[PDB]
Amino acid sequence: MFPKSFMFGASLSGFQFEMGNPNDIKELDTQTDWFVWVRDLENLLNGIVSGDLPENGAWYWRNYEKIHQLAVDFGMDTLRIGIEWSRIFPTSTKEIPFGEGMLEKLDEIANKEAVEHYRKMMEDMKAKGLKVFVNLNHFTLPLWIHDPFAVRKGKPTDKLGWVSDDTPKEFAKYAEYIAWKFSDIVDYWSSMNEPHVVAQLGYFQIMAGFPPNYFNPEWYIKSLKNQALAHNLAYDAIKKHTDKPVGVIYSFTWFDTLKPNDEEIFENAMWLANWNYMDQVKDKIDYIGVNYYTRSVIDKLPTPVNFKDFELNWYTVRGYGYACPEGGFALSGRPASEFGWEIYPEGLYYLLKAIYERYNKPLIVTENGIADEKDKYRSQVIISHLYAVEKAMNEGVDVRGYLHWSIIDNYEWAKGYSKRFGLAYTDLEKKTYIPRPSMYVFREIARTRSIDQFKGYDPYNLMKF
Ligand SMILES: [Co+2]
Ligand SMILES: [Co+2]
Repeated sequence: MFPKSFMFGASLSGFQFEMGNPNDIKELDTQTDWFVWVRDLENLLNGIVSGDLPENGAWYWRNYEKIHQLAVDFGMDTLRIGIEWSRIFPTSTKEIPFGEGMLEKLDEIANKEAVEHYRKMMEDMKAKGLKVFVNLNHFTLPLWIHDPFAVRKGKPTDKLGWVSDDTPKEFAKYAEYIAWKFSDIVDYWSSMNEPHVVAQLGYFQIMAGFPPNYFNPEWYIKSLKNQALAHNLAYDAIKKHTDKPVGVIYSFTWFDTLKPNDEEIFENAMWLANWNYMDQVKDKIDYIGVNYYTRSVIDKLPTPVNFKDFELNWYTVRGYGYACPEGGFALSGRPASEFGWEIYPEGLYYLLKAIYERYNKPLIVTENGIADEKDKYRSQVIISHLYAVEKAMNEGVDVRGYLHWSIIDNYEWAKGYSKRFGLAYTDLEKKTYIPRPSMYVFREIARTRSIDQFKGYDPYNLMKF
């Protein structure tokens, strides 16, 4: 059995879930880079973004009580939710310095209606018996922090997002403000979510449709380092107001080489994708949030590319990992999701071992899930990834929970509503949430704290390791 303290739950963000009534001006958060990005004509006409709009979404801002009750009804004991910086501080905090009197000046400029709303939502979680896990940043940034169109077009701006040295400083102010206001109800803190994704998709792998979509390898590394500085500052600032655990939620990639005897490229890819950032924050983490979807298979680049800050001597092989046919199969034979992501739960076991060996911190799986609107695989995904967790734990790895991504279908960034990751189907016309069959399997595992009753049926051969 998993320990009674092991957390079963789900993860959500603010932007992908909160909005749902386009005509409520207090709910409509017009002031993020992402909000404007998804309606940009260049992006729309070129299919860089989907055409779907987040204000037509799942309506967590208004329907939180029903979503919290769904979570308890399906056996969850914890939800991780996002707070949008843009909602708390719609206007710049750049004129309010660190020091004596900072918190009171920030309270005078903060959007207290948003602060009170987040409070109500977390009070509801608490009333329902759910542990409150707050993550302070989840990709979106306030428009006074990031003007993605000025950046995209190379036009002068101070609003450079994570490239601006001002950003980590303002973020530290925001983190301290929130910890000061909510230290009495938050059980667990994360500074930010998948910072390597923000940096890599923003400034390096610019075919994913993320802001500012400006290829600059130096800005890739700079935004990554500025995010690590932001985390470190945030940890110190939150800890002024609480002794509760503070960590970061990171997207880890497992790499397999195409050919044997390529350990150099393995270590290079692991460092760039995982260890570069994590080594910068390692002195200021009480736990590591492991987000895991699939692996990448890599091979040696005939001609390495040298950048100012790093060498690239490998490339990503098509047909495995994140690079499979959407709704098809990997070259391995494994099914792939409707995002083209191979089912590879052994990657999570390998990473739990590697991460624990490197850092020796408690781990929580903070995201794992699949784009699967017909529920073809999601039960086996849950079971086989928990099999991975159990195997790691059996070998002495300290894992404290599993939060699925996600409890409901939501707005998947540049793909919009086209990728459906929910345990429950979201009817976006009625704003109602209908548990898929896999959500009953999740409830069974959470309630019994076991997968032993599932293990002997393995139709996709996912638990043979
Ligand atoms: Co309300
Ligand atoms: Co292979």
